[PDB]
Amino acid sequence: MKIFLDTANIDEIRTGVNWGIVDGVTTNPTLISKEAVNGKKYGDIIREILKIVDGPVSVEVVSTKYEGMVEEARKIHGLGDNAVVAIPMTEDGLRAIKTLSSEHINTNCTLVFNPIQALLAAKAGVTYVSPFVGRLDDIGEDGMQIIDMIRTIFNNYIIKTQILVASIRNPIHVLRSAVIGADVVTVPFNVLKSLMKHPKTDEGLAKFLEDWKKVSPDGKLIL
Amino acid sequence: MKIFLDTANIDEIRTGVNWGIVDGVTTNPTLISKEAVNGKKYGDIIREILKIVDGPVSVEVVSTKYEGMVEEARKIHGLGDNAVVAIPMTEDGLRAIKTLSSEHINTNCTLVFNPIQALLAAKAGVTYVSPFVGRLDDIGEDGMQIIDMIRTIFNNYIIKTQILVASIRNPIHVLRSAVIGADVVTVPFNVLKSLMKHPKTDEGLAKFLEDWKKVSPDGKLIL
Amino acid sequence: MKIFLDTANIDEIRTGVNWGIVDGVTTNPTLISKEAVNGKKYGDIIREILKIVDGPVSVEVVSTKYEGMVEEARKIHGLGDNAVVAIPMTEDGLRAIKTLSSEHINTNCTLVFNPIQALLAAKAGVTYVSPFVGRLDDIGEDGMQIIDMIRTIFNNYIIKTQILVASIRNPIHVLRSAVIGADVVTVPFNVLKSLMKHPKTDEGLAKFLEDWKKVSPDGKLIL
Amino acid sequence: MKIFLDTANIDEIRTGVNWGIVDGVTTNPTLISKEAVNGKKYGDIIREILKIVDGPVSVEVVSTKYEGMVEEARKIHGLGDNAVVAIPMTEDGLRAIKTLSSEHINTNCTLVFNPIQALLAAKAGVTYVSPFVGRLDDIGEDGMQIIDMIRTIFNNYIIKTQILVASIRNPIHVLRSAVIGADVVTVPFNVLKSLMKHPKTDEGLAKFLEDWKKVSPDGKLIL
Amino acid sequence: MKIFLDTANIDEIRTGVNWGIVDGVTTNPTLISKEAVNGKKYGDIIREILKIVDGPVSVEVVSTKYEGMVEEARKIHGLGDNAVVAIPMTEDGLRAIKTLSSEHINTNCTLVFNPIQALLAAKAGVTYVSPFVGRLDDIGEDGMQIIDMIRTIFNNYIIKTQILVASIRNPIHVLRSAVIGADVVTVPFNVLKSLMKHPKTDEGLAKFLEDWKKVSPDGKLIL
Amino acid sequence: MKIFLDTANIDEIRTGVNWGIVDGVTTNPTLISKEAVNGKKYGDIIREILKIVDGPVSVEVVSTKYEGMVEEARKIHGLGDNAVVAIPMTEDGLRAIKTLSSEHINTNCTLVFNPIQALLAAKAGVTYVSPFVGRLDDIGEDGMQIIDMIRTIFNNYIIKTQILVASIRNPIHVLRSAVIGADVVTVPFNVLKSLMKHPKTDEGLAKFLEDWKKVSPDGKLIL
Amino acid sequence: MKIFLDTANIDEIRTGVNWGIVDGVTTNPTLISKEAVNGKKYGDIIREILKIVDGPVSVEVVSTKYEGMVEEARKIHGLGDNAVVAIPMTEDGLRAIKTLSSEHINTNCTLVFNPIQALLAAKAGVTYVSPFVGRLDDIGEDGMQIIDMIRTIFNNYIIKTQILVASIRNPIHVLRSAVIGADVVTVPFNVLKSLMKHPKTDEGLAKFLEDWKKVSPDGKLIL
Amino acid sequence: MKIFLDTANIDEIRTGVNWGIVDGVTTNPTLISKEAVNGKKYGDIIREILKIVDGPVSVEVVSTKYEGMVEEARKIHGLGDNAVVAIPMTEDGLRAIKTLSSEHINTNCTLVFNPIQALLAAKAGVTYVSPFVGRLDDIGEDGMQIIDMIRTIFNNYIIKTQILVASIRNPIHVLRSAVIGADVVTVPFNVLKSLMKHPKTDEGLAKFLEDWKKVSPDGKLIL
Amino acid sequence: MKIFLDTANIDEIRTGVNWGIVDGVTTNPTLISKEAVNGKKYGDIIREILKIVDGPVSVEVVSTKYEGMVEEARKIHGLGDNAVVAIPMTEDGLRAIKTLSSEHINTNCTLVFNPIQALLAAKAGVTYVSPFVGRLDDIGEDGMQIIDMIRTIFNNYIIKTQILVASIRNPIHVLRSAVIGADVVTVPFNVLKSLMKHPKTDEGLAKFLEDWKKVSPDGKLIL
Repeated sequence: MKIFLDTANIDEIRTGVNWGIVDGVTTNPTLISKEAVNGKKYGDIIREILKIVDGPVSVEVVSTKYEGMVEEARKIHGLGDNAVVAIPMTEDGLRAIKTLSSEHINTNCTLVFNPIQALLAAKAGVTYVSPFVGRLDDIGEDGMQIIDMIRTIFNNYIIKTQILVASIRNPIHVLRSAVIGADVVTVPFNVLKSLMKHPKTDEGLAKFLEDWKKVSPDGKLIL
Repeated sequence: MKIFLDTANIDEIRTGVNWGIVDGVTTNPTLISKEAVNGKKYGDIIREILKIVDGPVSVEVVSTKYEGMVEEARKIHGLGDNAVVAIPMTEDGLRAIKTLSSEHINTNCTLVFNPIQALLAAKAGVTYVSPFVGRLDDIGEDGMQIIDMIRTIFNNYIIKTQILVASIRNPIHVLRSAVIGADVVTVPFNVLKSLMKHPKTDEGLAKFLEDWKKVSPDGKLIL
Repeated sequence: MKIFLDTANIDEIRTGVNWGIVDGVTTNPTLISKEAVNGKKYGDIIREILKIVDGPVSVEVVSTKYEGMVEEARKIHGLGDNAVVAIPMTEDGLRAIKTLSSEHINTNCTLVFNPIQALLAAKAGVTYVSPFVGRLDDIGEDGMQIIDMIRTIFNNYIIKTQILVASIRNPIHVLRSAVIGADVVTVPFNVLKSLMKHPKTDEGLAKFLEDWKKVSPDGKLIL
Repeated sequence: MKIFLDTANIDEIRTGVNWGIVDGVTTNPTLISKEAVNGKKYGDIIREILKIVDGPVSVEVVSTKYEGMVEEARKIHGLGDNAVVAIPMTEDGLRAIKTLSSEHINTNCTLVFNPIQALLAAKAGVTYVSPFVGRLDDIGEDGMQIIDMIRTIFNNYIIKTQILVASIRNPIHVLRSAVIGADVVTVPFNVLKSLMKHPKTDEGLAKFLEDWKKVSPDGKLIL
Repeated sequence: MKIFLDTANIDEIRTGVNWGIVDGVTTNPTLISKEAVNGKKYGDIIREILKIVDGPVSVEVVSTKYEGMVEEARKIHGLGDNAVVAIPMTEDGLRAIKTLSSEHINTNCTLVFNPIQALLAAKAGVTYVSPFVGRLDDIGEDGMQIIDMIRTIFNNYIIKTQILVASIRNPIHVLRSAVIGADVVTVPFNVLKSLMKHPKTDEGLAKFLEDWKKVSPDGKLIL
Repeated sequence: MKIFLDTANIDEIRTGVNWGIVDGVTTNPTLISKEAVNGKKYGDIIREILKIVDGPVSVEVVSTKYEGMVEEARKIHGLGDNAVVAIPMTEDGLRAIKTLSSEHINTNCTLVFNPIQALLAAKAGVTYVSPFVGRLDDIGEDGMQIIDMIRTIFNNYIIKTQILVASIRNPIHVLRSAVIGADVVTVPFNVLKSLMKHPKTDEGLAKFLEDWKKVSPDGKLIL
Repeated sequence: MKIFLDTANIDEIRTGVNWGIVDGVTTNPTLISKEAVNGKKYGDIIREILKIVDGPVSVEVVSTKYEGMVEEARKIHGLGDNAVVAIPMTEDGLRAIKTLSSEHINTNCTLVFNPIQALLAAKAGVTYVSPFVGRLDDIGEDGMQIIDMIRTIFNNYIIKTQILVASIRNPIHVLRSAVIGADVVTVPFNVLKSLMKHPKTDEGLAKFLEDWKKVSPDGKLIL
Repeated sequence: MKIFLDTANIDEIRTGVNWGIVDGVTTNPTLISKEAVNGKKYGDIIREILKIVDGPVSVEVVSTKYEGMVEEARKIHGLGDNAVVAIPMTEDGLRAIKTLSSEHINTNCTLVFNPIQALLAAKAGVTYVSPFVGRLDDIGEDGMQIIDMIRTIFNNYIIKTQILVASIRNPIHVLRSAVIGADVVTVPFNVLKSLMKHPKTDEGLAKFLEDWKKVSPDGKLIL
Repeated sequence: MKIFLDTANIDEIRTGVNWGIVDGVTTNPTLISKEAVNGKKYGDIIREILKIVDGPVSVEVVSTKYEGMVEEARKIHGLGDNAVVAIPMTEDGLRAIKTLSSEHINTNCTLVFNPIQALLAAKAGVTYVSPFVGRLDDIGEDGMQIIDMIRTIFNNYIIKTQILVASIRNPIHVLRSAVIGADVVTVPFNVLKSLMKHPKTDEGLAKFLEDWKKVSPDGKLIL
C-alpha cells in the first residue's frame, strides 16, 4: 500500500518527505486554498509540491466542463511527470478521464462515494479512484465498506485502477485500507505522523535504553 | 515458519542449536543486559551468538538517532553475514531501515505494536518486522490479532518483509503464528523446549517401548 | 488421500492390498508386538510386510536416543526402498529426522498430538507426520481439529511433509481427514473394511439384482 | 456441468437428445428392467441407447464378483466407444474398476452414498463416481451434502474422477449440483423436462410476442 | 411440528391415521379430482375424510370470487368443526380470509410462493399459510428458503398463523421444515411412510432380534 | 409488519383499502402535489384520505421552522385521530417531535437516511421513523442495510419508535423489511398490488380449476 | 446432561453407580445377550439392573408387533418405577409409544438414525429418543450432526422428549453431545471411565503430590 | 442510547441542550482547561454546566490519590444531583469508586482502554465506564472493538455499569456504539451537530418544498 | 466475573486484597509448598489466607482416596466459612465432591482439562470447576477453547457450578474468560497487577494533569 499525504501544506509535505514515508501527495482545491493565502500563489504551491515530492502528486482541475478539465489537465500534466490530474466524478469528468487516459496523462477520479462510481471511473481508464471515506463517515455510513466493495469489484474485473483511499481521518481508516488491500491511502499530516507511533514502542525503547545502560553506561554500542 | 530463539543466553542458544530446531536468534538490549554480567562483555556475547548460530542473528542498535543507527548497523553488519540489524519502529528507525536496505544490510524492525507500523517498516524495506505480541497481551489486547492483520496486509501487497513474531510468551502464540502463517516466531528458551512436548507423546512412547519389550526383551531392534 | 493400513497383521495387510485399496502400511511397536507372538519374530513380520506391500511401510525405531534411532533407521531403511522410518516426536527424534532426511531416508514422525509438534517434525525434514487423532479424542479433545490446523500450517508454508492421520478409530476420522485434505490416513483393518460399506449400497445392489432377475432369470448380463 | 439422462426409456432418450440438452445417459439394472418387458430385450435396449446417444452411456454390470464384473465390463465396453461400465461400490467393484481403468475402460462407480466410498472409487481410478442423492434424501439425510464433500475431497487431491450426481429427484438437486460444481448430473426425464422451464420465461415471452404485434401484426421480424 | 397428510385418498388417510402419525389432512381440488372417479362423489370423499381425521382437514373452495369463497367456506365450515377452509392467495382470497377469520372460521391460505404472500395471508387473519415448496423446487428455486424466511418473518411479528409446508416432495423438505421450525408439514402418503424408515433401524432391529434369540430361543420377553 | 400505501392518490388508496391489505397511508408534499392538480385542493386530498383510511395516515408539515411545524402538526392532528404528523429529520424537526410527543400527537420522522438519524428521532419520542431506502439505493448504497441497523439499534434499546420503511421501490424492499422485522413498510400502489402475485399462484389456481372441472363440470362446490 | 451407562454388565453398572457418575442405564437386546450367558438369565439381569440403578433403566421390548410391544412394555414397566421401555423406531413402535405414553409408561424410542424419526417418536409421546451416532459414523455420516438437528428441532417445538445419544463410541461423541445440549448420553463403560481422565490431570496431581512432599514428607494434609 | 456532549464549552452545551438532543455532558481536565482561560474559572464553568444540563454531568477529580479523589468526588457531588464524579482507571480510582459507590455517589471511570479495565471499574461499582475509542484508533487499534467486548462482558454478568463511549471522533463511532448497544456515547460538539445531518435529508426536504410550491405558491399548509 | 488470586503468597494476597480487586484466592499444593519454607508451616499459611481474604479461599486436599479427601475436606471446611475445598478431577474426587456437596461444603474441582471433566464435576455438585488453561496452552492446545465449551455446556443445562478459570498466564486469558462469561478467573499476582494498567491510561492521566495545571498551578480542584 502506498501512503500519500493529503495536504497542500509545503512544510507538512517536506517533513513527511524527509521522514521517507510519503510516496506521493494529493491536493485538492480546498487544501490548496488553505495554503494560498497571504501572498502565496496556488501556482507556486503546486509547483513546489511537484518539485519536492518524488512520487505522484495529484492536482485537481477546477473546470466543471469537459474541455476545461482536459485543458487544465494538460497544463497540470505539463508541470511534471509526477503530476496526476484529479478529475471529479461527473459526466464531464468521465469524458475527460477517458480522453486524458488516451493521452497517457495520469488521472485520479475524485469525489467518489460509492463503488459503482469507482467502477465507472475505472472504466473510463482512470489511474486512481479516490473514494472519500471520512465524508461517508460524516454522514453516518462506514466509508471503509465502500473501499471494501471497490476492492472486490476491482479484483473481480482485474481492474488496474488504483484505489486511493481519501478523506482519511484516522489511523483505522489506514489500517482498514491496508487490510482490505487498497492500493493507496492519502492521509492528512496529523494522521501520517500518528502512524509510526505506539505507546508500547515508546515504552519498549525506554526499557531497552535503560537496560543497555547496565551493559554500557555511556549508552553506546561498540562493536 | 522459521523458529528463532529470543535470548542472549549462550547456553540456551547452544542448547537449542544443538537440537537443530533453532533457525536463528533475536537479541535485544535487555536480553543482552541479562547476560552482560559477571564481566561478560556484550561484544563477546554478540560475537559468540553470531558464531554459534548459522541463521540470522538479530542485534539491535542502541542509538536513537538516524546517523548513530546506521553507523551501529554497519558495525553490526560487519560482524558477520548472518547479522540482522534490529532497528526500532521510530521515525529515525524508518529512515535508517531505508538507508540500510539500500546498502543491502538486513534489518529487523522491532517494537512494532500494530499492523500499520509493520507496514511502514515493510515499506522502508525492512527484512523483518517484529510485532511484540506478548506485550500487547500484557495490556489486554490479543497480540496475535495484530499478526493476523499484518499477514493479511503483507499478503495483499506481496510484501516480502518477513513477519517475525516476537514477545512470544507461550506455545499458543506459536501455534497461532503458524496457523496465521507468520514467517518467523522468536521464542524464549522455556517456550522452545515446550514446543516439542506433549503428554500423549510421552505416554505413547512409554507404551510402545513396553510393548516392544514383549517381542524384544533387550528393547533392541535387530534388523 | 492415501489410505494406509495401520496394522502389522500380515493377513489384514495381504487382504487389504489385494482389495487394491491400501497404499501403504504403518506399523508401530505395539501393533508389531500383537503379531510377534507364538514364535513369530518381529523381524520376519517387518520383512514380510515390506514384501507384501508396494507402498510405504512405516517401521518405528525403538531407541530413544539419537544415535540408536539413526542406527536403527538405517537398518530399517536398508530393508527395502519402501521402508519408512518412524521416529517419535522427541528432541532426539527431531535430530534423528534431520540426519535421516539429509541421508534421503524417508521418515515418519509419530506420536504427534498438536500442530506445532507436526511443524517441528516437518521442519526437521520428515517425510510424514503422524498426528494421533483417536488418542486426542480419548482425552476429550477433537483430534481432527489438530489435523485441520496442521493442514493449514502446512499449506501456509508449502510444507511437503505429508500429513498421515493416525490413531484412526472410525470412518468419520477418515471422512474428516479427506475433507480437510490430509495426505494420508492410516486405518485399522476394521475401519478399512467399513469404508467401502453402506446400507444403501447393499440395498441398492439387492434391488438391482432383483429387478434384473425380471429380465434375466439367471442374473447374468449377456452382451 | 454435464447433464445425463438417467433412464433406459428409448423414447425419453430420443426426446432429450433431440432437445440437444442431453450429454449422455446413465442406465441401471432397474431402469433397463423397466424397459425390457413385453418382448423387448435388454441387449437391444442397451445397444439402441448406445446408438442414439453421442455421449457417455453408462451400463451397469450385474455380476457381484470381480471376474464376472470384469468380463461383463469388457462386453459392455465392446458395445461402443461411448459405453461406460457402471460398477457398484463393493470390494469386488473396486477391484474391477482398478482393472478396467488399467485397461482404459471407462467406469462409473455407482451406489455410492458417502464421500469416502466416492474417494475409494476415485482411488480405484474410476472415471465417474455416482453418489445417489435422492436415496439419501429418502432416508432423511440431505443427499447433496455428500456431493459437496466429495467435491471438496476431489478438489483437495486434484482427483479427476468425475462426480456424477445420481438419484436426482428434482431441479434443486440439479441446481445445488451445479453450484457445488459436480461434473455431471444424471436426471430422470421428468426432471430434465423441467430444467429449461420457468413461468417468468413463459410470461416474458408471451409479453414480448404481444408487444411485438403492436409493430408487426403478423408477428414477423423483417430485417 | 404437526404432520398432515396431503391427499384425498381415503385409504392413505385411513392408513396414516391408523398409524397415529397423521395430525390432519390437506386436500386440494386436484387431489380430490384424483379420487372423485368411478362414481365417487367429492362430497362423500370430503365428508369421509372429515369423519376419519380428528385433526384439521383442509378443504379448498373452488370459487375465485370473494362472495363464492365465503359462501363455500361457510358450507365447508358447516361440515365439521375440524374443517379448515383453504383459500388461495388472491385478492379475493385475502378478502375472504379476513371475513372468515372474523367469523372464526379456520382458514388455510394456499398457493403461497413467497414470504410476502404468506405475510399478507397472515395479516388477513389466516389460520395457516401453505407455501408450496416442491413447486418452487420445480422451477429451480429452493422452496425451503421461502419457509425459512416465512418462519423468520412470522417470528419477528409473533404471527400466530401456522406455516403449513405444502407441495412436500421428499423427506428433506420435511427435515428442513422441522429444523426451520415450520408449524406443520403436509406430505403425500409415499412421503409419510418414508419418514419413519431408515436402513440402520432395520439392520439394528434385525441384529437385536438375532442376539435376543441367543438368550430367549422363542424370541419372547418373559418378565 | 404493517403495510401502508405511500401515495396521495385517492383511487389507489381506495382500491388498496378495499383489498383489505392496507393498514395505513403515508403521504408527502411531493405525493400530494401530484394529486392536487387541475382543481384538486391538497386540503380535500388529505381529508379524504383521513376519512377512507381506517389506519394511520401520515401527513407531512411543510414548515421548516419549529413553531410552524408544531402549529401545522396540531392542525394535521386535529384533522382526525388517525392523522400522523410527518416531521423531517432536522434540528427543528426533532424539537417539534419532542414537543408533539409531549402533546400525544403521533409523529413520523421522515427523510431519515442513516440509523443514527433514526435513533435521534426515536430519542425525540417519535412514533415512527421513516428511512427512505429507495433513495439510498438511488445513490449506490443498499438502503435496506440502514433498516437492518435501525432494527438492531432499536432492539438494543427497546425503542418503541416504529420503523417505517419508506421509499420502497420493489417487493424485495418489502421482503427484506419483513425479514429484518421493520414495523411498517409504506409502498407505492404498483408495489402493493404486486405483493399478492406470483405466477405459480396463477398456475396453481388454473390447475385447481381445471381439475375441479373433472369432478364438477359446472365448477361449483356443492356441500 | 445425564450420563447413562449403555451396558447390561452388572459389574460395570454397579461400579459406575458407585462412582456416582451414572444417572441411569440403557440396555438393549444385544447388550443383555452379552451378559445372559453361562446360565445367567436375562430376566434376572434386567431385574438386578433395575435394583442397582436409581435412575432410569431402559429395557427394550423384543416383539415387533404393536400388541406384543405394549404387552412387553407393561411387563417391563411393572418391574420398577425406574424401568423405561425401549421401543424401536417402527410403525408399530410409534403406535406402541403412543399407547404407552397415554398409560404414563416411560418410553425410549431406539434405533433412531435421523432427526425426523426422532421427531416422530417425540410426537408419539416418547420420553426419550435414542439416536445411534456411532452407527452413523460407521456408515460415513457424522452421527453427531443428527443430534444437533434433533436438538434444534426439539428446541423449535419445545419438545420435552429427551435426546438420549446412544451408540456412543468415544469421548468426543460425549463432548459434542454436551455442547449441542443433548439431554442424555448413554455410554459404554470404557467410555465412561475415559471421561474422567486426562494426562494433565494425572501429571498435575503427581506434581502437586511431589511438591506437597517438600512441605509434608508423609503426604498428609494436617489441619 | 444516551447522547452526551463531550465538552466544557458552555456555548456548545447550551446549543446542544437547546437542540434537545443532549442527554448529559462529560468534561475532563483537558476540556475544562480549554475553556478556563481569559479570566474564566473552572469552578464557574463546571457550575454553569451543571445548571444548564438536566442530565448527568461528569466532572473528573484531579487528585491521583484515593483520599484526594474521594474528597474531590464529594465536593463534585455536592455541586448538584446530576454531577457524576469521573475517576481515572487506576488502583486509587477503583478504591475511590468503591467508596463513592457505597456513598451512593455516581461515578464515571475514565481513561479505560481495554475491556478488563472496564470490568474492574464495573466491579468497583462504577456507574459509568468510559472507554476512549478514538485514542485507541489513534494508536492503530479499532477502539470500537473494545466497546463491543465490554458490551458482551457486561451482558454476560448482567453488569449495570453503563458503557459510556468516549473519545468519539466521528459519527461511525456513534453508529457502531448504537449497533453494539453502548449505553451512552459522549460526543464532541461537531460530531453532535453532524449526527442529524444527511445530504439526502437536505435534498429530500428541498424537493418536498419545491413540489409543495406547485400546489401552494406561498409554501403554506392550510388545514 | 470474579477475580481470584492464584497464590499462597501472603504478601501478594494482602496487596491484592488492599487494592480491593481480589474476590478470593485459590491455592494449590504447589503454591502452598512454595510459601511453606524456611520454617513457615502450611497450616499457618492456609489459616492466614483465610483470615486475610473475605471471599472464597480454595484449599486443595492432598489425599488421593475418597475417605482421606473427605476427611481433609472437612478439616479445610472447619477452618472458615470462606474455605472452599479443592478436589482433583478423579474418580475419588468426584465421589468426595458428591459427599461434600451433600454436606453443604463448597468445593472446587481442580485439574480439569476438558469440558467433559468439567461437566462431570458439575454433575457431582461441585461449587466451582477449575479448568487449567495455561497448562493446555503449554501443550499446544488453546486452553481458552475449553472454557468456551464449558460455558456453553453449563449454559445448556443451566449448571450452577461456577467456571473458575485457572492456570491463567496472561491478561488475554482473563479478557477471553470475561468475554466467554466464565464466572471466575484466578490469576497469579503478576497478572493481577497488569489488569488495571494500560499505557493510554497513564498517558491520558499525565495529559489531564498537565492540562489541569494550566488552570490550577498547584494541581488542586477547589469546588
